[PDB]
Amino acid sequence: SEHQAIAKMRTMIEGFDDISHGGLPIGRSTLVSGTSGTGKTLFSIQFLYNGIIEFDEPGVFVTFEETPQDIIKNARSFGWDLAKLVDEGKLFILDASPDPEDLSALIERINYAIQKYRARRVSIDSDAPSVVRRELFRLVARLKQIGATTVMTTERIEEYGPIARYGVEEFVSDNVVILRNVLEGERRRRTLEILKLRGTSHMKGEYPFTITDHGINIFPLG
Amino acid sequence: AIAKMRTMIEGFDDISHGGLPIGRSTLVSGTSGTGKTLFSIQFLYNGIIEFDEPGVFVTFEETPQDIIKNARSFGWDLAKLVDEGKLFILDASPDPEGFDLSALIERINYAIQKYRARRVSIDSDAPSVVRRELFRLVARLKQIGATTVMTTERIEEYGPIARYGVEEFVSDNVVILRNVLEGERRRRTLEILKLRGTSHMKGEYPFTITDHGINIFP
Amino acid sequence: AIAKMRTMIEGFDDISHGGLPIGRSTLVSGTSGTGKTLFSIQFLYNGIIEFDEPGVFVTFEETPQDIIKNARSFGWDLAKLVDEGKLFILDASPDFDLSALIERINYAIQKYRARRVSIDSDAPSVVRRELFRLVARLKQIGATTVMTTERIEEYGPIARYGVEEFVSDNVVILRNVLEGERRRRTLEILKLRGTSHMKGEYPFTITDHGINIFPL
Amino acid sequence: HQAIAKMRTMIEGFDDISHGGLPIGRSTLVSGTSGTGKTLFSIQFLYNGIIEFDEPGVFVTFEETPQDIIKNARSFGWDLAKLVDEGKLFILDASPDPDLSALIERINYAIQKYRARRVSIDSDAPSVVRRELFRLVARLKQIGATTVMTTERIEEYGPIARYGVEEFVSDNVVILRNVLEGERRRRTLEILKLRGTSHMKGEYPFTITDHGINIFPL
Amino acid sequence: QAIAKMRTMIEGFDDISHGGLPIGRSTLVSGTSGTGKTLFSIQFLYNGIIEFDEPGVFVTFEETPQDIIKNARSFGWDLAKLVDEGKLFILDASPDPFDLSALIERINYAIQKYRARRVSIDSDAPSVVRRELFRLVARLKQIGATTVMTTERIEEYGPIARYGVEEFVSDNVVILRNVLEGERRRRTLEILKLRGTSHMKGEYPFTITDHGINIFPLG
Amino acid sequence: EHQAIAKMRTMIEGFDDISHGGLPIGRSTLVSGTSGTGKTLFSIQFLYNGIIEFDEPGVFVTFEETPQDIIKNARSFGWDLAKLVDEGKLFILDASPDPEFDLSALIERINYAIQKYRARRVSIDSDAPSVVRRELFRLVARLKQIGATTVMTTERIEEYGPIARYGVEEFVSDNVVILRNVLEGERRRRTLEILKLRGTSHMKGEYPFTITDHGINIFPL
Ligand SMILES: Nc1ncnc2c1ncn2[C@@H]1O[C@H](COP(=O)(O)OP(=O)(O)OP(O)(O)=S)[C@@H](O)[C@H]1O
Ligand SMILES: Nc1ncnc2c1ncn2[C@@H]1O[C@H](COP(=O)(O)OP(=O)(O)OP(O)(O)=S)[C@@H](O)[C@H]1O
Ligand SMILES: Nc1ncnc2c1ncn2[C@@H]1O[C@H](COP(=O)(O)OP(=O)(O)OP(O)(O)=S)[C@@H](O)[C@H]1O
Ligand SMILES: Nc1ncnc2c1ncn2[C@@H]1O[C@H](COP(=O)(O)OP(=O)(O)OP(O)(O)=S)[C@@H](O)[C@H]1O
Ligand SMILES: Nc1ncnc2c1ncn2[C@@H]1O[C@H](COP(=O)(O)OP(=O)(O)OP(O)(O)=S)[C@@H](O)[C@H]1O
Ligand SMILES: Nc1ncnc2c1ncn2[C@@H]1O[C@H](COP(=O)(O)OP(=O)(O)OP(O)(O)=S)[C@@H](O)[C@H]1O
Ligand SMILES: [Cl-]
Ligand SMILES: [Cl-]
Ligand SMILES: [Cl-]
Ligand SMILES: [Cl-]
Ligand SMILES: [Cl-]
Ligand SMILES: [Cl-]
Ligand SMILES: [Mg+2]
Ligand SMILES: [Mg+2]
Ligand SMILES: [Mg+2]
Ligand SMILES: [Mg+2]
Ligand SMILES: [Mg+2]
Ligand SMILES: [Mg+2]
Repeated sequence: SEHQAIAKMRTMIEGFDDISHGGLPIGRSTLVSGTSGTGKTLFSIQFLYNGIIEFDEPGVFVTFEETPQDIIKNARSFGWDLAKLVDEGKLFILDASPDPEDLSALIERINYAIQKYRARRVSIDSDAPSVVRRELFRLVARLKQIGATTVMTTERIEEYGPIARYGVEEFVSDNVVILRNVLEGERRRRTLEILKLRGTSHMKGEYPFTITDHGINIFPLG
Repeated sequence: AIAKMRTMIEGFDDISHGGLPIGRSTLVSGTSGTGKTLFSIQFLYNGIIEFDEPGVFVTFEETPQDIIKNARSFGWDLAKLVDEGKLFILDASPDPEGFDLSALIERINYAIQKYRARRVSIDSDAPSVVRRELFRLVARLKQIGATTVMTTERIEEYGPIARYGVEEFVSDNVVILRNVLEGERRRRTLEILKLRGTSHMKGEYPFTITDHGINIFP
Repeated sequence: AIAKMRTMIEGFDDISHGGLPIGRSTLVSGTSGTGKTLFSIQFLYNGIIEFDEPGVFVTFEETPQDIIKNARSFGWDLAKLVDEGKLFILDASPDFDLSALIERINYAIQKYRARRVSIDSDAPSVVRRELFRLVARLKQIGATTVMTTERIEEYGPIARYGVEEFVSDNVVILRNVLEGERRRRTLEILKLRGTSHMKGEYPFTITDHGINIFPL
Repeated sequence: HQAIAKMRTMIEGFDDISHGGLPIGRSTLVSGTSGTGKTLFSIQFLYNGIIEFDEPGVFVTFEETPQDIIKNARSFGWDLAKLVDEGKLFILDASPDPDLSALIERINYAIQKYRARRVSIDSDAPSVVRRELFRLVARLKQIGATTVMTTERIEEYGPIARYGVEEFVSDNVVILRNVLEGERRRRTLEILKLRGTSHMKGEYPFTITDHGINIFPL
Repeated sequence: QAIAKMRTMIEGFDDISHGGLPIGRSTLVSGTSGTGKTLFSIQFLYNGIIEFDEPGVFVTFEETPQDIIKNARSFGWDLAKLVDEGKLFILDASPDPFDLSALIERINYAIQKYRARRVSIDSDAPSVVRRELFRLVARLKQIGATTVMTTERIEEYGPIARYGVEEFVSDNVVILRNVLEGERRRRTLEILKLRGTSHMKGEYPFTITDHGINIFPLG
Repeated sequence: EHQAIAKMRTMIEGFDDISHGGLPIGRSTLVSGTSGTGKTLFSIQFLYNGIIEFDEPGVFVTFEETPQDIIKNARSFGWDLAKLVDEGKLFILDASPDPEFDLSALIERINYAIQKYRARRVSIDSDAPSVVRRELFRLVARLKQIGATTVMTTERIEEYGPIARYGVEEFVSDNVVILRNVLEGERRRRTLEILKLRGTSHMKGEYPFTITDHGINIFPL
């Protein structure tokens, strides 16, 4: 797949690089939306982990809720030692999680981390729609200027309803991935869809995946 | 990887691949009469009986006397467990005559140390406020090291996980109890929707409530 | 294991495995004309006639006179029970208001030595708060209470404000379901805290003798 | 066993469905979507009282003018103008020019003036609508009027009326439907509720023809 | 002395309505986008002029007269000629790229000026909308106009019009639908209600042709 | 004039058949769709074909995507827009947000570009409904005065719900096209529908299409 306009970097997540016809568009952001426990955080961690392990590309993980400590503990579920990557300066977890007890400043923290750690991959996890739209638009634009390739996760509450919470997120993003966890006849089945990738082709519709001891495994069928 | 403690609730430790994640909170959501209080009581009762692990039950609606009375239908002598100092029922109900999260936490905390409890149950208007408040309760409980069941309400069997559409997102673990109409009959089911950082069986599993509490069939 | 009082409403004590738990409140919710008031009235009437248990009926909209006139069609003479001091109808109907209501209810309960209470018919937090306090106080008093509420759909929320079923000990749902062009009445005990009951919907009719439920 | 007395509408089929007609001294809510026959039912009620039983009636209108009411009733061969001339029908015009306490006095005055037994009324907090409609029902009750009051609704199988409260404050509720299925319309009438008395249940098909409403109980 | 009807001469419609539109009254014609509302209102005036020499007033609130005229040439109708002959007046109430009373006075003036028998009107609180519409309807009735007034709706099988009140202050209601099923569109017309008179019930299929609306028998 | 409205060919395969000749001249066509339905692609292909096939210059007005991304992404369809910009055949007007709105002023700037580049085709890409309606009405009217033939895209959130976002856009527009991206049985199917063209005829309902290395391809029948 060399005849496409947009250079892509490989997630090395089994099956995803096939669905995306080469990986995530470089220097752009990809929205990854899903209901609770669909694998958003896992996808964003796996993106960073693979970048470090496979290509020695440093990553920055920005967390807004889960603590770094819990992110690290949970990744051990997959045999990933993120503490060691942090110790080696290859992974930086930026803690923006609220005190257990603005955006401008946040963006500067991110930029600082990206420069300090030489980061090539970024993951960001995770009331007026128009305000959300402009703020997200601003975040996306700043990351692009910096040159980062970014996964940003968002929540949604229905498997076949709005893409994210505010009805605007999918429109200001260059790339949109939807993780679903569909309940039918009392069974759950996980799927991944690439809804859009601006300027390039991709496989369409839903593709099954599982979450196992090895992380996400996606199965393309086309 | 995260360790789990056995609930000894029949069938549940299979569905959860070992029980509830230790040192974390598990959200248990369901419409009215789905078995939420029962699940949270059975969690502490089995902790005491099977493992000599004391428990703290935090009630916001039902009086301790009613919690005790309602458990007799299952042959659980909760009055005896309270008399022995193995179960503490913390009453946080608003007295019909005459909210601060930080006070509750300290009371829970001292109860935990006083009774040397390993297991806690908590039973049970801006979504953004709810989200932040729940996030703080979960964090503070985690800081104490308590393994906690916390129940919440929902109003549809196949709609939102909880009431404000945010509860499942700040919870580490989520269990849904349903009570579904099948023709004119009801069918109860239990689902483990998610457990962060660990594995579990997927989808719904039928259960019944009997004289011995919750009985699940994987 | 918990003591129940018999409603003597045909079929209902079978569905509730012996009647309504004594000293607790039971929510009875339904759309319009589902039989809520009838259930409430029958609960008190049977208590008086069969068990000499006095009752207090609390009405918020229907006048005492219409309550009495409507019951008359079931052959139930409520005016006579009121005359004998076995029934008190408390008129709360229009031209903490709650605390004033509670005190009035308490007084009637003490005065008439009532064992049974029926209460016939905005922000969720406020509703939940007020209702919880009403229920808690009746419990302290030791009343066994039927509390009716409205709902607007047969298979939607239990009651109007989405909280009523969560603060009640017991929940009964009266439905009047349209199937094709025919109506079918059903009763369901959704929940009885601390005890067993039959599950799901059971058909009933309303006749000259009141509610008649068939649980088999 | 003392029955609720009823007065016959002589609307064909309806006195079978209602087991004798409308409850005397009370108000019956007649609700439906646009063009379901609400006004027709309310007029046929008054017209039949006058012609069959020599019971005069008051028609209270809030939007259609008297002249249009009269004009439209000509469709069915009824001469309302003549009945107004004879003092047997009074159309009370409460329609706006291109409050409730005042209206009630107006209606009471008209009832007393014309020996009227039958009244038809044709036709934003839900809480205030509820309390206001309640008062209207109550004062009509004291006068001893037997009243048809129409309301609008916007869905064939949605709320009984517009504000989700009107059915709960009415003693009696009739629903007129105009159901669209597979490009064809079907008129049905349902008596949902009559407090204190019996009635047939569910929907009964009807047509509107040159003779007004014809209901088919079989 | 039941209410009489004026023929629309719209193929199929006068059968459905058992004679046409009730004279001296207003008929609501509601529909989703591109359902044929303007076409119906224009064809009503056009046929009145061509068949009965009854002059018409068309009141436009968005579309310019120029575009109304231009679009009607799709059907082989020369509205510019009819305006020039004084048979039709297109009253421009469209805004430059609200007082209902003033509008009503302009419509009355036009009806008197052109001796019009036929009028088409194309096209925040419901209580306000209800009151204003009722006023407009009442005033057109006192004038003696037979009126078609179009309204928008956003669902094919949802409310009649946008505010949930328009169908209740209208004497007459026609619904145009453009139903999408299995990737194909089907146009239908329904007479929902005609106060004080009879009409056929349910949906009737129609097409928009080079010569305007054609309505066919059920099915 | 005395003729029914004339149309300009889009040369988008299959579309000029569906529209019986192309887009109505001197008017605006709304093109609405959920995310990634091909709205920007449709609006670019309209300008691109105008330039290449008829030497009709074009103005593209972008409200969020930067000109440089518009140009970069169009390379996916084999089009060199930078070359067209260099030759003065295409002008991309950047109305996108400074990362850290007066439609009347914007309209005048669109007019400058239209007059400067002698453009015949315009594409515009892409919360009180009364306010939306009035502003959209004024934009449509001013474009019609200028005489431009315009594609304007809008967003929608459901495949079979509202045409656009505010329930008014499809009513003030002369022409409406809906792009859908329907998910059934885990597969997506793209369709195009011409819902309405005031004053002229068109085929009805949905027609399937794909996006290829040569742009939009609407299947026959
Ligand atoms: N070793 C494992 N084997 C199988 N499944 C696992 C394993 N570890 C974790 N999981 C699953 O992965 C899910 C967690 O995925 P996450 O990426 O944390 O979800 P999420 O979409 O970020 O959800 P939130 O943030 O809690 S709403 C758990 O709910 C389990 O189903
Ligand atoms: N060479 C290609 N072959 C096949 N599909 C392609 C190709 N290039 C792009 N696409 C598709 O075109 C889509 C982008 O189309 P656009 O016109 O940008 O959609 P859009 O409706 O404008 O979406 P927005 O503005 O991001 S909401 C991508 O999501 C791909 O699916
Ligand atoms: N001995 C028993 N046998 C069978 N079912 C029982 C028995 N005891 C209780 N139950 C059932 O258990 C239900 C009570 O379960 P709970 O755990 O109190 O429900 P809950 O979900 O907490 O409901 P709330 O708090 O009132 S909304 C009752 O409604 C009965 O159906
Ligand atoms: N003698 C009777 N025989 C048969 N059915 C009767 C008789 N009396 C009343 N009914 C029925 O009982 C219904 C009234 O039941 P209620 O208990 O008053 O209803 P409800 O749920 O309280 O309704 P509200 O308060 O008006 S919303 C009537 O609508 C009839 O269908
Ligand atoms: N002679 C007739 N033959 C058959 N149907 C008729 C005849 N006269 C009137 N109708 C029908 O009766 C309907 C009018 O009934 P109404 O009682 O005015 O309805 P409505 O429910 O009061 O509607 P509103 O007030 O306009 S919302 C018309 O729409 C016709 O369908
Ligand atoms: N010659 C023609 N042959 C066939 N159909 C035509 C012809 N001319 C126009 N049409 C159709 O008529 C429709 C326009 O009808 P209108 O009366 O303008 O609809 P409308 O309901 O008023 O839409 P608005 O006002 O834009 S929401 C177009 O969308 C075409 O489908
Ligand atoms: Cl899985
Ligand atoms: Cl059970
Ligand atoms: Cl019955
Ligand atoms: Cl009919
Ligand atoms: Cl057609
Ligand atoms: Cl495609
Ligand atoms: Mg996560
Ligand atoms: Mg409980
Ligand atoms: Mg009642
Ligand atoms: Mg009427
Ligand atoms: Mg139009
Ligand atoms: Mg775009």
